[PDB]
Amino acid sequence: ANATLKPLCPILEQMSRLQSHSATSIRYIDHAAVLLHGLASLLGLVENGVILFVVGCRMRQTVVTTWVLHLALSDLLASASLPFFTYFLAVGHSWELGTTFCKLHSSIFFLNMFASGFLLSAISLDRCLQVVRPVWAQNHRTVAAAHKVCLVLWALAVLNTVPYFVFRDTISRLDGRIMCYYNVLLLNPGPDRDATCNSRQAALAVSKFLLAFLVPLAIIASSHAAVSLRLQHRADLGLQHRNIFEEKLFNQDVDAAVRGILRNAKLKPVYDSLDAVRRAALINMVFQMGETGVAGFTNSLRMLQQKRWDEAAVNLAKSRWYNQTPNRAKRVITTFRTGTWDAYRRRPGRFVRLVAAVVAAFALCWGPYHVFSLLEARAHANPGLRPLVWRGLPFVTSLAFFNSVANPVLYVLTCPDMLRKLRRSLRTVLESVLVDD
Ligand SMILES: CCCCC[C@@](C)(O)/C=C/[C@H]1C(=O)C[C@H](O)[C@@H]1C/C=C\CCCC(=O)O
Ligand code: NA
Repeated sequence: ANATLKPLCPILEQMSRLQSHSATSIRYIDHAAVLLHGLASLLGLVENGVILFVVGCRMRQTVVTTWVLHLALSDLLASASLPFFTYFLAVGHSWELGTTFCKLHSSIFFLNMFASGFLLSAISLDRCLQVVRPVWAQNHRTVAAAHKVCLVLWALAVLNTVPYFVFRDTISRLDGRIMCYYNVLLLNPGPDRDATCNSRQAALAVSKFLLAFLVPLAIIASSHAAVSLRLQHRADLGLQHRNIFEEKLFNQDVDAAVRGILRNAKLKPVYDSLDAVRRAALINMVFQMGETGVAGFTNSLRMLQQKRWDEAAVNLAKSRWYNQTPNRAKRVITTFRTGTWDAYRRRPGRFVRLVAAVVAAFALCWGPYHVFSLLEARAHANPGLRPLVWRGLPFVTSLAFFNSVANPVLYVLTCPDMLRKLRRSLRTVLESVLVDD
């Protein structure tokens, strides 16, 4: 800037010397694109806003809803960076908002990329453990954990975007335009700049393609294949006369706990004074909070041994165990009350249409982006690709942004419960005016 020089890579040094029009500082404005992205910015913000409200405040909080919630939060952040990308187009393709903002704005785009990929993998593996490890799932699939998993994924997402925040720099074009783009040589360049430019620009493109696209889709496909075969296998068994009403990761070792239950003085008589059905609900508690924890329930165990079911339930509903993970505790409590196994219904899964649509959208929108970015890495050696990447790369990036505008629509189209609770709240907002204004 102020009598400072910086070494640039051939790709950017050429993008800098690219003469738009004829060396005259006059900027052409594609008014069509500006309105498109600007409208997109509006839609994306409003759409993911209402989705966060419906799922968040007007919907029964489950584990699956927790994935959709974070997935729409990322799309909201993308929708929030999109306005600044429209200004970049209105100015005439130039970054006029200092250097430090060129990093944050860009990182936001990459943050939603890693986050969306990680969450979709989590949704897949969740659906897989739901089918392949039913016993372990009904004792540990709690919305509390789902929330904790999302935070770890966000931290991992914020971590893989750190490199992109660092190497984002503002490069001045000859047009008077200011670019906001990679600056591989911004810090500790190598004695062989041609190597560092090729090396780093290729490492970023591949790691991004693996962690944020290839691996997610691999996990997604693998998970889908595993559940598909298990359901094929479960259907075969059901059509046989095997309906009598019946440690390693994601375990299911019943014999192990029964030997610890009988080894505990407080639990042995309660486990002996129980029918077959209520003995299983007691083992489920041990799986969830251990024998040391279930033994803490001094007054409530007394009720179970004495067949005082309804009275025991009141006590458990007052416990922290019920007030932190109610769904799994309600399952165990009611099982003691009724003495049947209906609470563990295990009816078919929901949100299959939703998860399928979002995965398809994720694949089509981010697929093209990663294709051109890798060509960019290969275009260092092969200059013939550079002009194709120059013009073709900005279009695939706008595609990725529009994914955050389509996901909210896919949510509603493929889930009646979603559209239904949106209308009811949309009517309450249009029904207070009518009655006794
Ligand atoms: C982070 C994406 C949203 C930010 C957009 C913005 C303001 O950085 C403007 C960028 C443009 C330039 O500065 C030159 C170049 O034409 C570039 C447009 C083409 C692709 C976008 C980057 C893709 C990647 O990082 O792999
Ligand atoms: Na997303």
